[PDB]
Amino acid sequence: DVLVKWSEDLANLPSIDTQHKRLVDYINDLYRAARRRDMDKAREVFDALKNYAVEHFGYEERLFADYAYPEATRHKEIHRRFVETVLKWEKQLAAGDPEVVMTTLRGLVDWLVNHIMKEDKKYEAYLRERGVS
Ligand SMILES: [Ca+2]
Ligand SMILES: [Cl-]
Repeated sequence: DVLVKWSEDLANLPSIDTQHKRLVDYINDLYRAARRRDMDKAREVFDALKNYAVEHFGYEERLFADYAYPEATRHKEIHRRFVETVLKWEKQLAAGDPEVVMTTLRGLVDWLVNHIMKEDKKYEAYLRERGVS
């Protein structure tokens, strides 16, 4: 059913919430496909999750650029490394079974929750103060 439930703990800027909430929906879509043992759906969902994550990162990075956020550089490198990691995980799915999918999801969750609560939260005050929403 649901692997990760959204919490007010993850809240940030309103437009950022809609995106993180979407990433969470993808994690839940992927988990469900694993529960069903449907590896084709899993690979499909994973691909879209990855792609969306990349666009989400780009949106955040555009905000960093537009509002001259002092930590744009480091945050960008953080996003950059996760993408490589995701691309790596992606390969494990070709021959993987529902089991490997569960390991991946736990990895995805592990990274996503930590990143949102620890990394993305750093930019909230800074951007709200400059009228971003
Ligand atoms: Ca590389
Ligand atoms: Cl994120």
